[PDB]
Amino acid sequence: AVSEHQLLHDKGKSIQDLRRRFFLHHLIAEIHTA
Repeated sequence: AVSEHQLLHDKGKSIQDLRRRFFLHHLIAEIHTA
């Protein structure tokens, strides 16, 4: 049920989810230049 401001309000699309794409990648994948 997308909303109106959405899209214009990108903040909400698969960004909160792109995060869950990193979810484990973040808590289990990230080395500041060794």
